[PDB]
Amino acid sequence: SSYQIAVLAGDGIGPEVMAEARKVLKAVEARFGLNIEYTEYDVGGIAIDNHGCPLPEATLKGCEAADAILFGSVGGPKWEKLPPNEQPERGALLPLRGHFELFCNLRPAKLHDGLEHMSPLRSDISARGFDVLCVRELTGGIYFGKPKGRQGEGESEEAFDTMRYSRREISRIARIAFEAARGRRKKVTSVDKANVLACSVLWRQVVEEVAVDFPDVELEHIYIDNATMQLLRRPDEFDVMLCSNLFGDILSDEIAMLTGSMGLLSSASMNSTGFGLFEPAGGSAPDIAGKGIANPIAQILSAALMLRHSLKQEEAASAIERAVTKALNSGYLTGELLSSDQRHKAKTTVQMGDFIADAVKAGV
Amino acid sequence: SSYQIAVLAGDGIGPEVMAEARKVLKAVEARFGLNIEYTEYDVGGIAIDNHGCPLPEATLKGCEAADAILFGSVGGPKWEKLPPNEQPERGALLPLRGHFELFCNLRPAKLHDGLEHMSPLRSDISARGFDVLCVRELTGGIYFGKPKGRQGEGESEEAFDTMRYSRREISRIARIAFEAARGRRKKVTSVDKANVLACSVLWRQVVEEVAVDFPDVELEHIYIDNATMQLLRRPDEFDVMLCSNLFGDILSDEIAMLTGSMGLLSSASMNSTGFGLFEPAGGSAPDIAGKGIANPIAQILSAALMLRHSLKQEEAASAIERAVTKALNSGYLTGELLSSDQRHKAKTTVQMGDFIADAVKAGV
Ligand SMILES: CC(C)[C@H](C(=O)O)[C@@H](O)C(=O)O
Ligand SMILES: CC(C)[C@H](C(=O)O)[C@@H](O)C(=O)O
Ligand SMILES: [Ca+2]
Ligand SMILES: [Ca+2]
Ligand SMILES: [Cl-]
Ligand SMILES: [Cl-]
Repeated sequence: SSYQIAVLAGDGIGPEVMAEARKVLKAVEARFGLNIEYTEYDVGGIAIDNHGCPLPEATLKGCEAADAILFGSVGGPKWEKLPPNEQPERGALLPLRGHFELFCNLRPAKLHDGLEHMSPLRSDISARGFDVLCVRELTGGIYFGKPKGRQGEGESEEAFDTMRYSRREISRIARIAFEAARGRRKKVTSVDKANVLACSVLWRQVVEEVAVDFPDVELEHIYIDNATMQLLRRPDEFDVMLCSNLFGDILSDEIAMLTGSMGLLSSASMNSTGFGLFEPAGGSAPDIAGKGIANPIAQILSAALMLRHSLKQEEAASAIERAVTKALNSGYLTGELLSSDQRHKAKTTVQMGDFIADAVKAGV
Repeated sequence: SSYQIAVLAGDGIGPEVMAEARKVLKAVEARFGLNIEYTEYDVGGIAIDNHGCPLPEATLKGCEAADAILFGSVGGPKWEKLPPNEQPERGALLPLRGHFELFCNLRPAKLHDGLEHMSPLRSDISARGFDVLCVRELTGGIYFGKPKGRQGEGESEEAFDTMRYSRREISRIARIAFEAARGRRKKVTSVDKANVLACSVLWRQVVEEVAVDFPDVELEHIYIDNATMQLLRRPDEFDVMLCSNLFGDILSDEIAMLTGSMGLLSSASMNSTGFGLFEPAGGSAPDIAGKGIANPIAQILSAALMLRHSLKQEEAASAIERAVTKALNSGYLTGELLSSDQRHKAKTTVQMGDFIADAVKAGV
């Protein structure tokens, strides 16, 4: 029946790429007969300007009344001299994850055929391609562990954060990783620092416990310092990477940057009900905002992840994905995906959204 | 007068590259009139085989009686199924750092002229070159913070580690970073996660306090997830990177792997007295051990760092560095530094050590 989406476009290019995601969604709604209602709420920088804080009470409550959050990007110059701890990005994202128990972050990243040369990797390495799904635990570990704070003064003033994980928190993120590997290349690489951290000793232990239910999936463990090196040499050997909160933050962004094409990358953060927050992997790109230059594909693929994971509409989600593939192989590329001698073939944000939506309309 | 070095060659290629470092040191001792006595002690894997643990009491005591530790590499297949927490590398390295208060880790990494093509970076990026010094805080933060451990059972069993930093611990590592920038390109990039961690809020605060004493050095702050991406796009823009224990672990290894030439990279871990532990950046490479293939240059440059930082012998240290430069630009390269169509020009470990030592002898 009727789905309700909270739309939180945020700052920078958020609103302009959101417009294209909505246009594509409208074509999907028509093609598949879905009834989806959308309400927009302020978040991030615009919420600080309009309401005094990055996550107003009204926005939080509109997310509670929704089936999913279609989220843009938050932050920029204007607020980047507030304390790092009252800044819009951490002030929007961390309480949304904590409040809705969005323990699971999925970040699919691949080198697209024909775009290998944009990876900052050496040509013989990018030619091999890669397709790496990062599964990051999002509501535990050092981000929300207590005690957190500071005590004392002067030279002996100290600050502390506590990384904490229970077996239950580890096993539920690990099962997601194994379940995902099962449908891909059947390998989970679990990433920890078990030679140093008590949380990582438990992590590796519990991942090995969960593994018994997946005898068809290969499991390997790697230290985070070694994983950050190995992704530079053989990223084609990884399938699913399984990580705790802080190691996942670092590793998923390293992998994204390895694609050289962040404008194509989206992100799902979900709870066990399948309520989630769907966002592009990259930032608010405030210098390009309002110019029709931003690549909307990341925000469009966010909507496809939303349709799949929160709304259980697998066909709708894959239609959008294929409309994106069709754009990428039919010469519909924005300026950041072109070598600068070809930068004159660039499509605008609106041209991309129009093409993608017409492709869904035409039955792609 | 007479210096005393504890030699802890460890496992794998440790002993064979150590032999070359000692040969080079002998030439430096003759050229500069230094009296250096060396005693060897077991550490790591060989210590587990010979003494039941990775850091025997006799080894610890021989390090206490020395002016510096010239350290090889620990670990390998044979011990890699003990608990990650009784393994040789963490079992040797963490108690040595804690016992001697080796708070400062320096890892100099550069792309050497002529070896750019070995970097896993895209050719236009490696052509630009880079020279990045990582300064990592080594005895604080989450590695040695308490409470650390676990409690409970079953699903609610939990583990915890505590990241802790005081202003005094931050200011002494930061002054090292600023002092080092002052002699290089005069920029410190401090790396934290101040949007999430109480330790990082204090970190960034205190680094800004220390900065007042260095008005000639530029200071910028970057989040660790952003630093791991940016090193892939503009590593030539960084000079000194300043990091806490866990972020430094990750970032220094990412930078090392970016050079594509780990066999050239060394590491200094020092206390405030200038006692230190000097080691190659890479591992024990157990599959190549005993074959004369390993590149000894990392271990030779460890000895130069030892001469400079612990023994206050700047001239001796720079003679070794220049002997290494001469090798690299005179066709003296080991097999891993050659493109495989040139792998027939490879020098052995002994040929490299002989060349480098003769270069010091000849007055390089
Ligand atoms: C804004 C910050 C708290 C956040 C994180 O650390 O999770 C961001 O880096 C991300 O990856 O979503
Ligand atoms: C062995 C391990 C504890 C160690 C570290 O985390 O410091 C190693 O990764 C290093 O960089 O020296
Ligand atoms: Ca991040
Ligand atoms: Ca390391
Ligand atoms: Cl964590
Ligand atoms: Cl730390």
